Amino acid sequence: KGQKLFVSVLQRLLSERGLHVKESSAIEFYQFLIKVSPWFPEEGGLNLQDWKRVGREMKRYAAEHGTDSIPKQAYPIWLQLREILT
Amino acid sequence: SKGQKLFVSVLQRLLSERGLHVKESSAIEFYQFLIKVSPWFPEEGGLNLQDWKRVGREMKRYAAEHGTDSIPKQAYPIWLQLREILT
Repeated sequence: KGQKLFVSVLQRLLSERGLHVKESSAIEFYQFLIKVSPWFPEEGGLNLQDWKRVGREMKRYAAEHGTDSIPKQAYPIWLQLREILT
Repeated sequence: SKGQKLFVSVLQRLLSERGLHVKESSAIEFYQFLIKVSPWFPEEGGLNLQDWKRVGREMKRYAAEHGTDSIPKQAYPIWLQLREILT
């Protein structure tokens, strides 16, 4: 779980910068997030170290699985959150 | 302490931006208090005004049942600052 919490946080952080995502797009981002990085809800936080780790683990997932089944919004959201955390 | 480091990181960031700073260990105590009073929150709850208003009601139900003592001093102040942010 933590889906509701994380989504509520994401949408706040993004709308603060004028970007808006569908509720269902944010949910699918999060479902994707915890698949690639299952430790994240349990052990991770919104901090640059963890978020860069999430990103390495995604760009590994892209090499080992191809663009197929990677949501089109995942990388752009990951990237926006990286900038917010910089 | 599961879901902790995440919630704690959101809390510190949100307060930071309003010029408020809270020690990590005070924020950790706040969180452990929160899930004790509202164990639904990590699974079912969002950082939104309705869920958060439910949390304060439930903190006050805890204060009624077990008295003011043994409630962290930072708990109502943090709760209140985040209530405002959610408006």
